[PDB]
Amino acid sequence: ASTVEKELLRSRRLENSIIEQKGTMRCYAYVMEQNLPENLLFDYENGVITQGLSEHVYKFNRVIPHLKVSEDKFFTQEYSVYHDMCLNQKKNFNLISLSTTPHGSLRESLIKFLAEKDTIYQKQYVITLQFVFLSDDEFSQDMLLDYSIKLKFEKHSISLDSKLVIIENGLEDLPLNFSCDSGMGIIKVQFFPRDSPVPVDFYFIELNNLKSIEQFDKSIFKKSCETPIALVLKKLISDTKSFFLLNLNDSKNVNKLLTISEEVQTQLC
Repeated sequence: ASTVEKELLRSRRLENSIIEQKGTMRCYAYVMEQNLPENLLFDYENGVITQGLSEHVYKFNRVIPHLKVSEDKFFTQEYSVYHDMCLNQKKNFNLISLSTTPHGSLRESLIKFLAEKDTIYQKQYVITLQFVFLSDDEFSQDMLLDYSIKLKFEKHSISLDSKLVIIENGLEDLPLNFSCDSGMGIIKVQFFPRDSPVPVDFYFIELNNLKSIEQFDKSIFKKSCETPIALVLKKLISDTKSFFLLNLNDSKNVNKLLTISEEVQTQLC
C-alpha cells in the first residue's frame, strides 16, 4: 500500500479506538464542498465545518470530502473499522444516514460493501436483507415487493414482518429497482455466522429529505413521541451501536443539518 493508504488505515483504527474510549456518539459529515456555500469553511484534518459569517463551529468525528472519497471508498476506508468492530464484538449496530436529495447510490454501495460474492463478510456469514419504507401519514411499503409491513419491538432487536432475502451475490439477489431513491427507509441486515440461529443485526436508516430529518429531530430531541418512526429511532439509539452520517450537498438545507449534528453529539452521547 501507498504511504497515504497506510497512514489512513492506521489513523482510522486509532480514531475508532478514541471514540470507544470517550463514549462518543459517532457523527460524520460527508460533504460536496463544490455544491455548498463558499463561506462555509472545511477543516478536513480536524473535522470542523465553520460558518464564515456567524463564526459558528460544527465539529464531527471526521469531515469527508466526496470529491476525494466515492461511496465505495466511504465504506472501505471510512466506515469499515466501525463495521468490523461491531461484527467482531457481536454488537447490533446501525448506520443512520441523513440526506436532503435522493441517495440510492449510497444504498447500492453499502450492499456491495457487505454482500458482494467476494467480500470477507460473505466468507464468514450468511447475510439476509429486508427493506421497508415508513411514511409520515399512516403509510408503509415493503420495498422488496411491488407497491403492508409490520414492526415488532423485541428485547434487543426490531422484527420486520416483510420480505426477507438471503443474499448470495450482492445486488443480483435484490430487485432491479433496489438502488432507485416524507418518511424513513429501514434496511435490516442479519449476519449469521457460518459453521455455528443467532445473528448480529445491522440497521441502515435512510432519512433522505428535510421533512424526514425534521421528524427525526422533533421526535428525538424536541418531543415522548410514539409514532412508528420515533419508536424505531429511539430503539436503535438506545439499544444498538450508532453511526450518524450527514450528507451535505445542499446549500439551502446545510444550516439545519449542522444544527442537528450538534444535537446528535451532545444530547445522546
